Amino acid sequence: SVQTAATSWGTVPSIRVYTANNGKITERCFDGKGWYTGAFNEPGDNVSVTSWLVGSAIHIRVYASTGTTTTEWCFDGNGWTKGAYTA
Amino acid sequence: SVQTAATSWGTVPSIRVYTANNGKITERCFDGKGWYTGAFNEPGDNVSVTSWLVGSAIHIRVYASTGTTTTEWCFDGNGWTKGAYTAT
Amino acid sequence: SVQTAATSWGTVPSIRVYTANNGKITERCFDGKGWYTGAFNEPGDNVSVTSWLVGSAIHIRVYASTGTTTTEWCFDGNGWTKGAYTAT
Ligand SMILES: C[C@@H]1O[C@@H](O)[C@@H](O)[C@H](O)[C@@H]1O
Ligand SMILES: C[C@@H]1O[C@@H](O)[C@@H](O)[C@H](O)[C@@H]1O
Ligand SMILES: C[C@@H]1O[C@@H](O)[C@@H](O)[C@H](O)[C@@H]1O
Ligand SMILES: C[C@@H]1O[C@@H](O)[C@@H](O)[C@H](O)[C@@H]1O
Ligand SMILES: C[C@@H]1O[C@H](O)[C@@H](O)[C@H](O)[C@@H]1O
Ligand SMILES: C[C@@H]1O[C@H](O)[C@@H](O)[C@H](O)[C@@H]1O
Repeated sequence: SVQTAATSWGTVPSIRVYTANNGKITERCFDGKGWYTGAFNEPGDNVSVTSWLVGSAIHIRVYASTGTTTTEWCFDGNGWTKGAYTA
Repeated sequence: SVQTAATSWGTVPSIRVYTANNGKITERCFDGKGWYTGAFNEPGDNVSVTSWLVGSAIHIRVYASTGTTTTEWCFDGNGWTKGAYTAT
Repeated sequence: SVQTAATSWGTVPSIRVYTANNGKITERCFDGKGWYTGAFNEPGDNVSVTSWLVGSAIHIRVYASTGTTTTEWCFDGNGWTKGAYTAT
């Protein structure tokens, strides 16, 4: 059974949904029209997400877990990079 | 055994908690007094949730998963309807 | 295999991550300069979280599930106390 996590910002709105399926996490996006595929693609059997705005600029943190190892992924306006989070 | 998801809005606050137990997702609600049962009741083994405020009016999106099938459910003031969401 | 839940607030920015591991939930904290361990430490196999501001002060509700039993934990400025939440 697949496992998901969701966040949203604004009032249009913008929505991001992350799905862990047979060890891989992918991203689906909504910005007021239809759903499309996002840039996020990394390993994980489990996922959680949060987001915040600084003025009108979006920041997303994805917590991806394989066994007992959790990796933080960071969106800050220019692709995804690894964050400093440890357990 | 059971899996939950939670969202909140305003300063009172209002809270909604969704629980996947025994093949069904059910909803519990708080608006400043006690907890009561909500209208949401649909099939699922896994659940996630997000929400946004339009003035004082809440909008809720619930993502219900069984196997490789994820169904989006939509609250916009007048009950729950299925959404256009599909996976990659 | 571990399960996590996350919440954030403000422009510090502030983040809280909860991890369920072998029936225990722990908390890691970010407030602008490195991660540290937080006060929350209670039983659970499954975890969800939500939070809201009153002025600039954070309030957090953590939903900790062991089997079919869900307990709500409450932060309102000074330590964690059990909440009134029960399931359908
Ligand atoms: C906010 C961003 O929106 C699109 O650019 C996606 O491709 C990214 O992964 C991210 O979700
Ligand atoms: C808000 C911060 O963004 C990056 O600096 C990450 O490396 C940190 O772990 C944190 O998520
Ligand atoms: C908002 C608070 O921040 C720190 O004091 C943590 O130790 C608490 O558990 C709580 O997360
Ligand atoms: C916002 C409220 O805070 C405390 O009163 C809890 O006992 C309730 O369950 C609710 O979470
Ligand atoms: C915001 C709405 O509150 C109502 O009382 C509930 O019955 C709906 O399901 C929804 O949560
Ligand atoms: C915000 C949008 O609401 C619509 O009713 C849904 O069908 C879309 O999938 C999306 O959630």
